Amino acid sequence: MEAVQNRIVEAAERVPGVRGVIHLRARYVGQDIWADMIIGVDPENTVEQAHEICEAVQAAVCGKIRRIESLHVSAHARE
Amino acid sequence: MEAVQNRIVEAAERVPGVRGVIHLRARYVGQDIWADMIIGVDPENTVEQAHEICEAVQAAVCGKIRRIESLHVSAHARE
Ligand code: NI
Ligand code: NI
Repeated sequence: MEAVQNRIVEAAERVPGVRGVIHLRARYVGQDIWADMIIGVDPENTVEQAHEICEAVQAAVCGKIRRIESLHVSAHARE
Repeated sequence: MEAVQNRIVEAAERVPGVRGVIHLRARYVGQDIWADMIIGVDPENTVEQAHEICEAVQAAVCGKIRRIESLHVSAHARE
């Protein structure tokens, strides 16, 4: 699991507009991972931009870690 | 293991100068992976350049897949 969490954080951090991973909770449901995360974003990004960054994180993380079958990504102002 | 082999191939293919993965054999030794691979390279690269590409593949693949504890990379002319 720690190897999986490290991969999730690394994948998320490589997406344009991510200012770190604030929170990540991952759980196994069988052999699948279900995860919930919060990313940091520029406080001056629009809410629509933050939504786009979250969607990009979801695509990036699910594309790179095939065992993830549910991923929720939300955003919070940081830096 | 197939998930691991897919990650090895994908990581190798993203290194400048790799013209596909020609061969990959991976084995578990305990929880560790030992692997041997052959990459394709430009036939007009020098032997020194091919050596540099192999070393770059080794770094890239070992950096991305933490369970690998031995990786040998060789090169063959392709395309
Ligand atoms: Ni949308
Ligand atoms: Ni050298």
